[PDB]
Amino acid sequence: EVETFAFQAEIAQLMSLIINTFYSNKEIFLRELISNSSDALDKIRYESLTDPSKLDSGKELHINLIPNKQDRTLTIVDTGIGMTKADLINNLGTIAKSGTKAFMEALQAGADISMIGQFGVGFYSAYLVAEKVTVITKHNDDEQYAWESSAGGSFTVRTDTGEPMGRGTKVILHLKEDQTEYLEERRIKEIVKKHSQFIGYPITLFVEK
Ligand SMILES: COc1nccc2cc[nH]c12
Repeated sequence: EVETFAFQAEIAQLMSLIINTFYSNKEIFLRELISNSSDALDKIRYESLTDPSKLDSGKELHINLIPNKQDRTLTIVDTGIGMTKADLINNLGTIAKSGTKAFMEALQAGADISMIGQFGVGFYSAYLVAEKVTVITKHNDDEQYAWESSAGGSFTVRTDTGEPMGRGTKVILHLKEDQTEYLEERRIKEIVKKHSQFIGYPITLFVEK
């Protein structure tokens, strides 16, 4: 049972700009997603300071990067607070309408796409490198859900019957054919070292057979 939703017009416009603007510095997508994971981990850590049972769904707070060259996917897994179904539908827990407004004014005034995270809509930089993004998420207060979009104005949400997660979010980037450098170990290592050196959670880059 799959529900299909239209993006708000402003978010569709943000996505189209990310997909269609010529902009070579695409590697910042990974910095933005790791930053989102770190923010999510901070939230469950803060809740656990007064309620340790918030971590009954998993005590480890970490970020895993999982490339898969056979599936042509890069997956960013974190064990942060996760998202409810309502959060997924409401632009993955962002204030993306007002963030898009500010971002596009900043671009017109001289900013570049790499500054997207300053406007709270860094998730959508995934579409720099991905033709399709799948987000699997589990929040303590809701069931496990899968969000998916290939842009084009719509996204789907469904209950996820697959691999249970415990708690957190998994962002699965189905990479564009010409963006497979981001499955290479040395390239991912370089980006993490350049842009994510002060992320306060272990980031484990998985290797492939
Ligand atoms: C569809 O179900 C599943 N697919 C893959 C992995 C796992 C682990 C538990 N369930 C799984």
